[PDB]
Amino acid sequence: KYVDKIHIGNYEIDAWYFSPFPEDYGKQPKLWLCEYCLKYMKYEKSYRFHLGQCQWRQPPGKEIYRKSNISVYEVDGKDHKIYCQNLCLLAKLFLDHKTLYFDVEPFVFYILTEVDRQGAHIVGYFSKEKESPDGNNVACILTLPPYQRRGYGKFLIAFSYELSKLESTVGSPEKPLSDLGKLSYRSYWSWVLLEILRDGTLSIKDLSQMTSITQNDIISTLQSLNMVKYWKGQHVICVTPKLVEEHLKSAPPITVDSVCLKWAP
Ligand SMILES: [Cl-]
Ligand SMILES: [Cl-]
Ligand SMILES: [Zn+2]
Repeated sequence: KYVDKIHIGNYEIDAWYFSPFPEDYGKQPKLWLCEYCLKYMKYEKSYRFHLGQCQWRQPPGKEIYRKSNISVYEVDGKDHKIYCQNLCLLAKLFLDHKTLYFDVEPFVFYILTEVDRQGAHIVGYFSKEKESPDGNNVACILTLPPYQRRGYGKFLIAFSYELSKLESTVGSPEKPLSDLGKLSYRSYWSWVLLEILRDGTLSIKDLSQMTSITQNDIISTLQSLNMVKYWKGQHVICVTPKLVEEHLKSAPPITVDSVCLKWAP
């Protein structure tokens, strides 16, 4: 029997996929997680004990972003092998895919939290290879189910590209994306490109430099917006400023503010 339900903070969440917690953890009805340290437990009683004992009120690592009550924590999988191992076991419940939980050292994880008087509550995250051969700025990304479709996912994407901009480099997420992933990326890419086309003869490589979005990713977005033509084996941006505004006017809640970022490579 696999883990099929978890309790974390005040949420219970049914599982979507196999996650390889140790066998005897699968045995139990629920898995219980501390929402701050992400320790997993077998019973409500050991859960309750831990709750009144645990001193953590936030993720470990560095708070590299604070706007209002939104915070992002940078955790090095080398500094905190266990927390990150726990994070990955948690994420694998909802990511079909994921392939890596135990080897976490090569990764750095970014934890989105929304803060109240009690502490900083994890909402989603994205991991990132410290050194990427394939140029992926986002190894795995996810918003916890009860928080999905509210702009947190798109906030994370925005954020992963802000880091790329500060590294003066372009990146794409590692594939395959989930269907929610595809949608969110295509939506983010669209918004960013349309917003910029509103404000005169930019090349695709120019757009690529400004946004840190790869050329393939810009091209494929522009195709779906119907704003690129094919000429002699070359993708050519064909934009009518009345179809930019036209697309914008058509049908995120939370956005990355470069000022409130506290980072450097
Ligand atoms: Cl659920
Ligand atoms: Cl305990
Ligand atoms: Zn804890």
